[PDB]
Amino acid sequence: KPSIVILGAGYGGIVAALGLQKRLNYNEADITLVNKNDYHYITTELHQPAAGTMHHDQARVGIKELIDEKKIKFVKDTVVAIDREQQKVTLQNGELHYDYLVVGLGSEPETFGIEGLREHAFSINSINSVRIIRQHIEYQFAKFAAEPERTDYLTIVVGGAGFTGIEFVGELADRMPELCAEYDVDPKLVRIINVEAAPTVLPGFDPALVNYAMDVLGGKGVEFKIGTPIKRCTPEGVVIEVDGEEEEIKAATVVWTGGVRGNSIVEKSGFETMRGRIKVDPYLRAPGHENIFIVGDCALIINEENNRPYPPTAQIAIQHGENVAANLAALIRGGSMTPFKPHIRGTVASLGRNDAIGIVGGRKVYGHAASWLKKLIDMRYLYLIGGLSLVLKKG
Amino acid sequence: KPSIVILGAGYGGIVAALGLQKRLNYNEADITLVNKNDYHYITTELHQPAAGTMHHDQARVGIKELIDEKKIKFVKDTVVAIDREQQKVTLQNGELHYDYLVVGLGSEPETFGIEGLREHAFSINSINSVRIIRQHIEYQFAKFAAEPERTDYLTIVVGGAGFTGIEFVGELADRMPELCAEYDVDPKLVRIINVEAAPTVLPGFDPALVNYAMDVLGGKGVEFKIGTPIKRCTPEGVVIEVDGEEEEIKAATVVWTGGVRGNSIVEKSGFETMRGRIKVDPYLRAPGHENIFIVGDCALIINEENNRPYPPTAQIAIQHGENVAANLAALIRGGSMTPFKPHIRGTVASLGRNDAIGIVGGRKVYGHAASWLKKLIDMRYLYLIGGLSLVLKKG
Ligand SMILES: Cc1cc2nc3c(=O)[nH]c(=O)nc-3n(C[C@H](O)[C@H](O)[C@H](O)COP(=O)(O)OP(=O)(O)OC[C@H]3O[C@@H](n4cnc5c(N)ncnc54)[C@H](O)[C@@H]3O)c2cc1C
Ligand SMILES: Cc1cc2nc3c(=O)[nH]c(=O)nc-3n(C[C@H](O)[C@H](O)[C@H](O)COP(=O)(O)OP(=O)(O)OC[C@H]3O[C@@H](n4cnc5c(N)ncnc54)[C@H](O)[C@@H]3O)c2cc1C
Repeated sequence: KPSIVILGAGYGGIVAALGLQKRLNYNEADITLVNKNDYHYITTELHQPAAGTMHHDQARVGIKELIDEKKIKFVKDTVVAIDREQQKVTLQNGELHYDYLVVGLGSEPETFGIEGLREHAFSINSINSVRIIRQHIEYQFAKFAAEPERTDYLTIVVGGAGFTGIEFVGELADRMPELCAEYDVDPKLVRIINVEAAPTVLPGFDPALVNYAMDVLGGKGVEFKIGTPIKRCTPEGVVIEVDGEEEEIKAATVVWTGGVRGNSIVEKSGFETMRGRIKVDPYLRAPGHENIFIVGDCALIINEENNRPYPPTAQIAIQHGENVAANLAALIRGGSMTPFKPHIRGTVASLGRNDAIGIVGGRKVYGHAASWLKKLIDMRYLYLIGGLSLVLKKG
Repeated sequence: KPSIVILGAGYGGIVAALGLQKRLNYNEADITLVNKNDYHYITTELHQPAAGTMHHDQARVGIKELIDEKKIKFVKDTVVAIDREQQKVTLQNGELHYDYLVVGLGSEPETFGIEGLREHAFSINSINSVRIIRQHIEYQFAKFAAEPERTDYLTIVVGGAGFTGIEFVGELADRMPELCAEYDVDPKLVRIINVEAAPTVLPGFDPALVNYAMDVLGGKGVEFKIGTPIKRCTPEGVVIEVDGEEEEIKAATVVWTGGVRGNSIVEKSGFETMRGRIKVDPYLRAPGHENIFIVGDCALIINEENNRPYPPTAQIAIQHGENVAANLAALIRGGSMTPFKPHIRGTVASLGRNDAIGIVGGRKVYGHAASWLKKLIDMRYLYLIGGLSLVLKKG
């Protein structure tokens, strides 16, 4: 009986696990799934609870509730390192030995050594961290009525106007009315400032969408500062460079959405990595190891359409999962492996709960329609992992 | 009658014991403290009596004087082994059974298998042993006037230019003028030689301090031999490797400060150890034993923030103590445990009685100032274990 160890119950790991579970049956292999928490979180929805537009329990689901415990042994613990030579994974409260290893430990923030950013800005990357953001923001608003001079309490800076930054400010902007009512704040004093170093918002995207987004978000009070890098970050706010000169923004809340890297454990375990990620072979294995598969944000894959990396996304992470599960079953039953074939469909960026932009099936989409697509597309994933029960449970 | 046994009345054990004492009331548990001597010694001060710069009684205090006998039963005896299966500790003059076990048996010298080092060099590691070093040194100086050819009587070799080695040579150097006057010795003949295998003095420290230290100590007659390992040790001195030549140093006194390891009783009792130490779980317990806590130099903890182990220090040992005491009180009361968090502040290395280097509150410090900080910092611990009575009793 071979031992399969899956590190990380995120998009990659969970999907890998649930695949193995459908593809094998009892006693074909040992399958141990390791996650730091006993829940799996819908990472792509985390911007909502961060802003408080959706309760966090809707963006997580219990792992035991998803799996067949006869088929998969679930371990709640925190990975510390990987010994490749000895095929041991060292946990915080024990060790595990594997024949096959699947690594899906996701991303960590990248602050590019920008001063203070690490210590003094928040990140949207877990359930814990979004509850902290959400409550931090509400606390600032509560403090305001008693110190109406401190408009900095009402100023929220979001670093990076990429996909995540936009989604987050959109959620913030929807929420402001309710928030201002709860705490007797004059809406006109609130400042949501999205600060991007590059010359445009959503650098890399179709300008038609960018402009539509800027228009909607500007229409709800979002200010954009473009071509504007963050020189440093403090408990009081950020310092930016405008026209080669330092200007301060006083902001009681600063959130960084400006960059991610491969979970650092991969590098520290001695794999060769680019920006913390592994450039995998065509079956998603780590170079040098015919028995180690890397999934999700830990994996780097070059796109053949251009010659640029594929970006780290849930969409591709899910696909990594399905592939590794199929290919591992093959390995186990002396079947054959199929190399990985990313089929990247389109994505939609939400703009608050009622509006959205995206390119689906080659075609641009907006507003109520775009919103529904995203929701539908996202429901596909729930269905994938928990069937109708789950799709309904998000009811 | 939950039986708590604490093995070793050093920084970890004593502080654990005095915590339990404050946190529990009568008959909540049996607390037995075991130590080989009926005194507890201030290990961090032992370099002074070793050189004779401070009487040894100032670096020890009676255990009974510190504890409440109604709360804690003190046993003077010597641990021989631990039976995990039986939950029995074998003493030299009896046995003890435990429900909970706290291990704080401190360090033993690490000689890295170097020939003779164990049998022919001294260690600064107890009150007994510093008295022996001190009286050994004085005896050599007394012998000299009657055999002026034997300048080896005036040669003292200190192995290791780490924290301890530097502190010791600094003490030796302060003391030399008095020692030469007592025994009619020509100062210019005295040789204090600090021999380090690594390529620098104080490897791991800020060079600004290193250089300042080398300057002060060189100014007082300390010679440094760096990148120079000790090939062997004999009653007549040490053999070292210079370039590739084995070169002898004739020295009537040799002291090893070059390395420590976890007390050997831990390994021989069958716990898995790295360098004699246990890699404890987040509540300081030995992996596989939910009822055994390890403290002080027996415990190994990795610095997530450099991925290298924390060094074995009194500072962290004290903190282990407090945590184990809190957590045990919890366990006794069916409560829940708080995991451990090292808060490592800064340390000062003395350089004789009137000079010192260190980093405190992020900032470097030297001379008279540095000296006072260390003295104050060290009084905090006395206060911690014996209040103002003690701080005064050392005054
Ligand atoms: C706000 C936001 C919106 C996004 N929206 C989209 C989108 O709309 N479409 C899209 O394609 N992508 C989107 N993404 C990106 C997508 O979320 C990620 O690429 C995807 O989550 C990567 O999946 P993963 O399984 O590699 O890692 P993650 O989803 O990050 O999962 C990692 C898992 O491992 C666990 N873990 C990590 N380290 C340890 C450790 N040391 N020990 C034990 N457990 C550990 C974590 O708890 C977690 O369960 C978004 C990201 C964010 C932040
Ligand atoms: C010269 C010197 C200077 C130092 N300076 C500093 C400093 O400035 N700052 C700092 O943080 N650290 C310093 N240290 C380190 C510090 O001394 C140790 O980290 C610390 O003593 C460890 O505490 P502990 O209680 O684990 O062990 P110890 O202090 O070694 O106490 C162990 C106890 O166990 C007893 N014992 C051992 N074996 C047995 C047995 N078999 N039976 C019964 N009893 C036993 C001993 O009597 C002793 O009471 C210094 C050490 C030295 C030698």
